[PDB]
Amino acid sequence: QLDPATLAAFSAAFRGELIWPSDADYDEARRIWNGTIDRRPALIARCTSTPDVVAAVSFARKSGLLVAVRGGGHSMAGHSVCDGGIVIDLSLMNSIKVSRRLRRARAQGGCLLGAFDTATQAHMLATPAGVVSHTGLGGLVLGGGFGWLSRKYGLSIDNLTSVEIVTADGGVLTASDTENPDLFWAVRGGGGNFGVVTAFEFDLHRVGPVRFASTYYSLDEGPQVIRAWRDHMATAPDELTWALYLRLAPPLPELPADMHGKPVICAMSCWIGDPHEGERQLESILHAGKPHGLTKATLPYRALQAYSFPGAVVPDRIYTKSGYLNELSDEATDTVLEHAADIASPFTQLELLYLGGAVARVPDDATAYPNRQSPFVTNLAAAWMDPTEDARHTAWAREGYRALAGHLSGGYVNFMNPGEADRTREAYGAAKFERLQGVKAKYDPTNLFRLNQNIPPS
Amino acid sequence: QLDPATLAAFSAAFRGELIWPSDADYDEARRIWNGTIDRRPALIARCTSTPDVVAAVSFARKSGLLVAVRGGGHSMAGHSVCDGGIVIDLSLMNSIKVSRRLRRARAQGGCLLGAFDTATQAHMLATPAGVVSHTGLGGLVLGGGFGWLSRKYGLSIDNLTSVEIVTADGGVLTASDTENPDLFWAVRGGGGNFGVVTAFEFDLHRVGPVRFASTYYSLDEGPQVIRAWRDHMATAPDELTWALYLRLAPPLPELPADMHGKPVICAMSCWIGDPHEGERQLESILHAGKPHGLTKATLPYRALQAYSFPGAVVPDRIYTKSGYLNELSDEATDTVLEHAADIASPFTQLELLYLGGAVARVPDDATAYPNRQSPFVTNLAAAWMDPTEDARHTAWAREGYRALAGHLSGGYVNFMNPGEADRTREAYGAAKFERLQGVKAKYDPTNLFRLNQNIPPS
Ligand SMILES: Cc1cc2nc3c(=O)[nH]c(=O)nc-3n(C[C@H](O)[C@H](O)[C@H](O)COP(=O)(O)OP(=O)(O)OC[C@H]3O[C@@H](n4cnc5c(N)ncnc54)[C@H](O)[C@@H]3O)c2cc1C
Ligand SMILES: Cc1cc2nc3c(=O)[nH]c(=O)nc-3n(C[C@H](O)[C@H](O)[C@H](O)COP(=O)(O)OP(=O)(O)OC[C@H]3O[C@@H](n4cnc5c(N)ncnc54)[C@H](O)[C@@H]3O)c2cc1C
Repeated sequence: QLDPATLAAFSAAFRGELIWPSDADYDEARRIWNGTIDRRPALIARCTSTPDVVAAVSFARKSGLLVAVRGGGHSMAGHSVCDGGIVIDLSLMNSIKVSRRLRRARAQGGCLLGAFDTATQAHMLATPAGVVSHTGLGGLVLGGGFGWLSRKYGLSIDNLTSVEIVTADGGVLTASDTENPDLFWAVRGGGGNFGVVTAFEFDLHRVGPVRFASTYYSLDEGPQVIRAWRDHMATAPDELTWALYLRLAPPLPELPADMHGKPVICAMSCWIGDPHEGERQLESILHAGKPHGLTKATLPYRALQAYSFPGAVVPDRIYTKSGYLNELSDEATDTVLEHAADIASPFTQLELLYLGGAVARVPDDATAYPNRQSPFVTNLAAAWMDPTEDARHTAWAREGYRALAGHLSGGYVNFMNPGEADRTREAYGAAKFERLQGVKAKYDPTNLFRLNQNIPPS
Repeated sequence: QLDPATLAAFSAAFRGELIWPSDADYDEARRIWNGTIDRRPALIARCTSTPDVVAAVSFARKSGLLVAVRGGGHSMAGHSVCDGGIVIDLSLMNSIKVSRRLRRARAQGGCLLGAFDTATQAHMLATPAGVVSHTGLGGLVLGGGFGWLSRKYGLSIDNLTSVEIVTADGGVLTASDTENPDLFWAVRGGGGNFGVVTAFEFDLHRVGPVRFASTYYSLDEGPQVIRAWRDHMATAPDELTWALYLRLAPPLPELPADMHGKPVICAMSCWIGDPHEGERQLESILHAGKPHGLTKATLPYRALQAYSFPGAVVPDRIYTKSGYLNELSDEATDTVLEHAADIASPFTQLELLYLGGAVARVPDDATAYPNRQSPFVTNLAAAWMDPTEDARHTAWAREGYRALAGHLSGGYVNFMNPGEADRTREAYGAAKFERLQGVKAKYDPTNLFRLNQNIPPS
């Protein structure tokens, strides 16, 4: 229960919608993508402008409310909703200005990935983002952000030119390489720790149709497939991106009915470049084993962005255990294959991704993002429906992570699960963490923004 | 030049951006998708809320500025920009609230399709719209709106449940089957004639993966393909959509270099339903001639929405000629095939679409959309780059339209070119045209919204 004059003051400054536990659209506004997170915020504040976030940030500050900030609500830690505090919901701020002469896009802090790519591709432009269209932009970009364009153009933070950000004291700041450049260093990898970002500006690149391929390998050929992949990507051009999603086979018509719901290697690849070059390049790598249900297409980039994932089903409940690898040993290959063979839910994926390329040529200390030079990412992403099966699906992800343990180092802040608050120092490393603390003490000394992979101040 | 006091009164109420002919955002804010129209407005008002629209409408009224409304800027007639007046520019009003429980979407008047179907596909939901993702939702819906889901679920207006609309006197209204139902009839097919729809509400349907195929046929086999298409669609189930676009083959690696830049039939089809049923159904319609550059895939609906068109090139300049057909005789099939062989630009398409289905089971008088009972639509959509070549490409579409004339009737308002103001009555028919003037006399008696397929009051 809140001081009547202070809410009266907040709401006086707010143009958006307030949702209270007793209102209609409360239960749905407070659900987030990770259905295992069931929290009841004291107030959801769906902001509609930079001034509204200013109002919300200050209200929460002297009311003492715990502050959750919501972009697209895809936090695998469930950070975008709180019990008993305030949700600063940016989901209605999803505008995107795109300048065709500038190759520039100014996007609001609540954009969904697909809204951004729709607007940029109106001029055949694009910049790197994640692969699932309904991910929010805010949480992905603030943690680094990678997808199909990353090997050629870098992380999302590698194409960020500025932010407009609301700091914990209510102020509005511009952060670029020429304005508040400590802050601009922290936001490019340091999550929500330093204020609410209400507008990202990106440099955009011209991306026409990309030649794309998706196929399925039996586990029989599991070794030959993954060893071919790790060897090829060691020397592959930036233009080739190639990923492995180990999963139960989706019951799609392009695959024989006999493999349906059997573990497979789903391999997806594309070529950011001339599709004829992609046609030869992709087929050079498509046949490490016998490809089942081969799909080959020249897609607009926006269609590439909307393709993931085969079967297009939205899981209710989630658990992710992820890490980086400097090299994928044949013993690490045998253990990913033995754990894949025991996947139970039809929505679970053991993803093996190769980064590197443009991401690894950016100097390490340029941004807050860690482990640029570790080129493998592995994500044991459990995803199911039935709440009574929670234990066994998280047990699957826990035990795949443990059996890989020492091969793994660091960690992507945006793949952390709710029980991994203590991974923050080891994900960044002592050096980056300790500089991030220096920025935290300066811009958020009270730690008003602590629902995130949080860096305490000092 | 305008009144300092009411300018100041408008500025005071307006929370958006203003763009003057001296502002750095002017040249690009005033360009729309049809490059052929070059118009310099006195003021571009980039609204951010409904009261913002209330202020820009009243200001134009008091000052007598000709009002253009812009949603997505895709007006084939050029209606979203004006010389010397004010643009009410909705492109920043892009937010979409999607309720999973209700299968309901609320979309602001400036949404693009790609943001809309990103928003709904986060819950495996969808409702019909166009086939190109950067088209604005506002103008498309107010004209009816058809796309991949239309034969199964009807027009975009067949799923609209209410609109929030700002009328010429500055008042804000709700129009539905329950509230001002005369107006709710008029906006469903009558364009921007009755005010600025600041919010569209829709019923959504569950649309999982959809089996999809695109392929190309030589004009050698043009006659049998198009006859099989017209014979099959007369009997096809609603779940089968099948469209033909005659064009120059794009230089894509799936096609033999021999066909690049040569006139072909690009056939695209999909099954809204079980993909295993869909594979059998698309496969039964794929071989009326030898299919080349064949792409088959099981896509998330958002990926289907993002696919058109193969090559993904945005044309600078467009001119279109379009009409309906109750029947596609062999004399017309000939005429279509011969004019397609004369296509000179690599972005020009001769579109032959089959509607019908759920579109044609809505009683004619239920909305303002005309010609549900005509299942065929053909659109000669010339699109090029060179401004010194305008006559050539405009000539191609005029003379193709006129070589079909007697087969063509009515005309989709959303496909009219800047010279076709006269076609408003033939497109609606006399009965609908007279009923719409009746509504126009009530809600826009001064014809303040006249930059549309305009319906004069009385
Ligand atoms: C299905 C799925 C696919 C994914 N694919 C990819 C992928 O391809 N690549 C990749 O790199 N990651 C990917 N991710 C991870 C994604 O980057 C993170 O989950 C991200 O944090 C989600 O962003 P969000 O704002 O939508 O989530 P939220 O839960 O709304 O926010 C996450 C965190 O960011 C903070 N935050 C969000 N917006 C702002 C803002 N505007 N200002 C300040 N702080 C903010 C929140 O406070 C919170 O701590 C994926 C996640 C999912 C669930
Ligand atoms: C590449 C392309 C693909 C297309 N594909 C399809 C398709 O598959 N199916 C189909 O049916 N049509 C299709 N169209 C046509 C489309 O429906 C129309 O061009 C439509 O006008 C697009 O709306 P818009 O808001 O983007 O256009 P705008 O230029 O922004 O607006 C067009 C008209 O609508 C009015 N208007 C716009 N928004 C509002 C509003 N909120 N309130 C009141 N009036 C408003 C404007 O004043 C103007 O009169 C396509 C067009 C293009 C260019």
